[PDB]
Amino acid sequence: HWGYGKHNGPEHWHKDFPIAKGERQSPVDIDTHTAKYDPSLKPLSVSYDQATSLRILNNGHAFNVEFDDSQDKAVLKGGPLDGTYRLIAFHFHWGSLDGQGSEHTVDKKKYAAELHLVHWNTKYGDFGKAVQQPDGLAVLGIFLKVGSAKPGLQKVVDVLDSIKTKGKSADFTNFDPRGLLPESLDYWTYPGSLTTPPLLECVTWIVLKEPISVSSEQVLKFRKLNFNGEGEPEELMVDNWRPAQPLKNRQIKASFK
Ligand SMILES: [Hg+2]
Ligand SMILES: [Zn+2]
Repeated sequence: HWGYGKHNGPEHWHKDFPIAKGERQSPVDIDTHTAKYDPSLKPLSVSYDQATSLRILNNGHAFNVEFDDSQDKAVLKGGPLDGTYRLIAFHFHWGSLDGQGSEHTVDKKKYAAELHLVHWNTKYGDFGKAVQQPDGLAVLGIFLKVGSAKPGLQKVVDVLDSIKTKGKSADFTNFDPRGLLPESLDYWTYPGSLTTPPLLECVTWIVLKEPISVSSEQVLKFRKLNFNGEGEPEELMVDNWRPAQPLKNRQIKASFK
């Protein structure tokens, strides 16, 4: 099926998912000089204090840390959002080298990686129905730059060995996602889509201005994961990011000046 290789990469996705050439595709380049400062944008409210992580899984294109979303345990609200959005999972996109890896770019600048915390609008009952609505999802995007180590990320880094190949999973409880947030919650927001097939256009993107730094050693661990399943030729999981898409008729708003 789809992937990030020469023969099944982002350029080929449109054949199986025509929406790839849609009107509100992600990611996009964030031009800081044309972004519109919107003073009506309220601050973000991140309530992750009762978060309950369950397991981590290598799905062939990234690794997913899944959470229990049967109750308002870890929620996002405020900002450009109407209603409460529940955290269901998070994953990253990274590169083969420190100079690439993020999906969104800021004034064309690429970061080493990008964290996506996926949430769904509780008004819709479950994730499956949320993806049928234009305001069904809210994804918090956080940039990662190489520098000092992020203590709160080591727990994830350490378990990667047990889920090296596609299909493997491991129990991953008591992980606190608050350890992955930057100091400031200033952000840019725009209407977009999931960046991997089915590329559904139900996402309200909230990209934080301030990146978090991780050590070279931490990011190196990501690059040791495999795309392939066990007993198959080794294909390192690197460059699992989609290039910027045309903004078309959309305006990116900023919560800061
Ligand atoms: Hg949708
Ligand atoms: Zn993503």
